[PDB]
Amino acid sequence: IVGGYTCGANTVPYQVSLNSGYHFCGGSLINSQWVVSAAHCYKSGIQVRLGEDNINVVEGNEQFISASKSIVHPSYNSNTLNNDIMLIKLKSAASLNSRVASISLPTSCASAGTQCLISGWGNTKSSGTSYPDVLKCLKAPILSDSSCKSAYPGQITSNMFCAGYLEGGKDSCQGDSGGPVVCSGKLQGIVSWGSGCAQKNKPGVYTKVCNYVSWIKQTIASN
Ligand SMILES: COc1cc(C(=O)N2C[C@@H](n3cc(C4CC4)nn3)C[C@H]2C(=O)N[C@H]2CCCC[C@@H]2c2ccccc2)ccc1CN
Ligand SMILES: [Ca+2]
Repeated sequence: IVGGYTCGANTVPYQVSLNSGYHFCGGSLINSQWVVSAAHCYKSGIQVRLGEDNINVVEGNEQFISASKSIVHPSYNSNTLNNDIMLIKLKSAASLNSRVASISLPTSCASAGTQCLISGWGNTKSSGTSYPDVLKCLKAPILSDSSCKSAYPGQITSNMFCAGYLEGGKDSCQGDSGGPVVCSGKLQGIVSWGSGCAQKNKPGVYTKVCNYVSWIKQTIASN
């Protein structure tokens, strides 16, 4: 997260860190046994890390649970990042409390102008690299489909939305992908892609979660 703020320990209780020997992606807990992430976060040997603040120190609220199954969206295209969504089943159910909690799925799609919360352990610099240890947050609005399409000609599908600031300076970044975009307590987006970070007219691009609720519910109900 570039130009964000320190969330505060366990203040984003649904935020998970996907670890394969190191943090490589964010995720969102949607029930005690399932995490929602980006399909580009797919890999073998994922350990889901819940209740994290500092991802480099055991602070006492973590739950480390290996993934038993990963389900990439059947229509994910890694070249266009269309349908950039994946489900991860936990080997054991997470113990839910105030610090480790599921995030509700949307009942409807959030509009442009809706204020959301984006969070993650991604790079905090727009030029250069600095990975934070603690969870970073960014309050950002959803951008109109027209401004999103104008920023990224020929790249925005009906399964994507932009959020952030066209003036730049505040964006998600390397390491935040897979993580949440939560608006009014609903998971509306997954950190997906961009062109650099916090650059003018290049806001972050997010997977449009409301388009996947039926697939998520059906998948959970059968796996
Ligand atoms: C460039 O813009 C952004 C970027 C991000 C952001 O985090 N990204 C962009 C994501 N991505 C993947 C792909 C296609 C090729 C499959 N296109 N974009 C991956 C992630 C990232 O680089 N993660 C590093 C951080 C270090 C360890 C390895 C991780 C990693 C690399 C690859 C796959 C998973 C994890 C998130 C938000 C924005 C918006 N500014
Ligand atoms: Ca920790």
